[PDB]
Amino acid sequence: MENFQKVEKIGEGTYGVVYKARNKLTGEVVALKKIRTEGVPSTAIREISLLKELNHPNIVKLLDVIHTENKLYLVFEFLHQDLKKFMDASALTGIPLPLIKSYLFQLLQGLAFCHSHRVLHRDLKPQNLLINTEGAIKLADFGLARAFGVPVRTYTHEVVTLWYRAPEILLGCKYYSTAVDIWSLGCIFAEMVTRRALFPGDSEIDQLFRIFRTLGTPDEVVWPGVTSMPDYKPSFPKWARQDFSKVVPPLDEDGRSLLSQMLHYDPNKRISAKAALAHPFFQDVTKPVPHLRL
Ligand SMILES: Nc1nc(Nc2cccc(F)c2)sc1C(=O)c1ccccc1
Repeated sequence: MENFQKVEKIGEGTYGVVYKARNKLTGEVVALKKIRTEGVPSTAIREISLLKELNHPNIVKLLDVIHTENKLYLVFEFLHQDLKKFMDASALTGIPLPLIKSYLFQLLQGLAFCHSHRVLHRDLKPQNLLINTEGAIKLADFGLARAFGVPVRTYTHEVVTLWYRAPEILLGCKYYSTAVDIWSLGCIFAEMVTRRALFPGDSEIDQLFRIFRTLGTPDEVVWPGVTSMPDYKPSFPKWARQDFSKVVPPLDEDGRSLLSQMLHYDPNKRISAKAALAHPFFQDVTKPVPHLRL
């Protein structure tokens, strides 16, 4: 905009580009997301204006939503680094378990809050989980298709990552439930632990089949109603479930039991954020500070 000095380009969000910007007046540094276009939705700007009130310590504060000149801007509090970068930076040594646990715990608190307020994230991934020097981690870039919608792309040819997508979405479910966020977070939890993406699919079917190869092809026994889902084909290959200890070694049994509950096929059996917070894995949770190189 005119009231900002784009310092650098933070990246390519989910509907537009994101910049680190400095408010020419308050001097405050913010993250500015630009969005696309022959009018702009009205229902969107409202479901967006609802996010401004969604303030929580584990949710990136949305400062302002400015709609002008066919473009839509979202002004967010600026965080130092994203989890994707931090994980890559910690690839040789691995993120210490107490920090992995603290991050998982805080993200579940943030989700418990969003979900208790009927807001779903829908597109959780390391790139939109932001961390600071103080040990906090926050949910960002809520993709609420309940806002501008869930288009085919951001705004200009950019590959959408499917690695964290819940199976019910891949199977064509029309209505998402809060369970889709627990699934994505379970995938992120495993990735922090193992230092490798859990289900790195390169297409919707490959994503689906990678999940099936690891957790077993789902059926009516473990997931009632699955065979009646929109994109379910009786012709799907039938893989047996893999021993779970093979999935996230060397995570301890408390972590593995919580992960298995976050990855249940049936969205109704999948653990809620609220219950997850009570899991024994968090009995000794603490809040370590990360070693951040900014
Ligand atoms: N608040 C915020 N801070 C950010 N800080 C930051 C991110 C990457 C490198 C860096 F050096 C600083 S990004 C960000 C976002 O709200 C966001 C928007 C769209 C897509 C992903 C994230």
